[PDB]
Amino acid sequence: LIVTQTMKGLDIQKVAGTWYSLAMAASDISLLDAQSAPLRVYVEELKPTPEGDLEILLQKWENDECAQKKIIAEKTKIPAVFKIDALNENKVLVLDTDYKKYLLFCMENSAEPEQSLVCQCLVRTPEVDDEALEKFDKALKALPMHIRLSFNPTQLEEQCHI
Ligand SMILES: CCCCCCCCCCCC
Repeated sequence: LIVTQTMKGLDIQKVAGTWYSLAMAASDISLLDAQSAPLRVYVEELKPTPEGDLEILLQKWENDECAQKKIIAEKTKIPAVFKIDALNENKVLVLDTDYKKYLLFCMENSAEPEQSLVCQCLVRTPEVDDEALEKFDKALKALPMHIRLSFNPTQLEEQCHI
């Protein structure tokens, strides 16, 4: 109940493949602040299952290394919303995608909204896609975002973005 965009007609099987987290933004600086921040996740691959869940492979700096992660987000009745499993009732919404060049997703908590929201602009290749960043930046003005990170091709090709 804070992300007012959601993609109609999502073919979740088609968003499979490798992805780059070109940009990311959050509702609070603490979430994207340092390399070991909570929602500073770098996405590598998206893996839908035949039943319809979504397996995410990502990287995240943690105990001071760059560690791979495996996260699986489960199907709901709304084709563009998935539930990741943790202590908290946390939700993934696919905002938009042409399957071939970009995907915009946000990641909010059930809990308290301005305390939750993180969004990313995924692109298929290590290239700065301006119109991808246009749609990401325009889906995001209707949100209360306070920190915006953005990465360049050289960082897009290195573990944890340098
Ligand atoms: C540590 C919990 C955050 C991981 C969430 C990753 C969400 C990426 C899914 C992209 C949706 C198509």
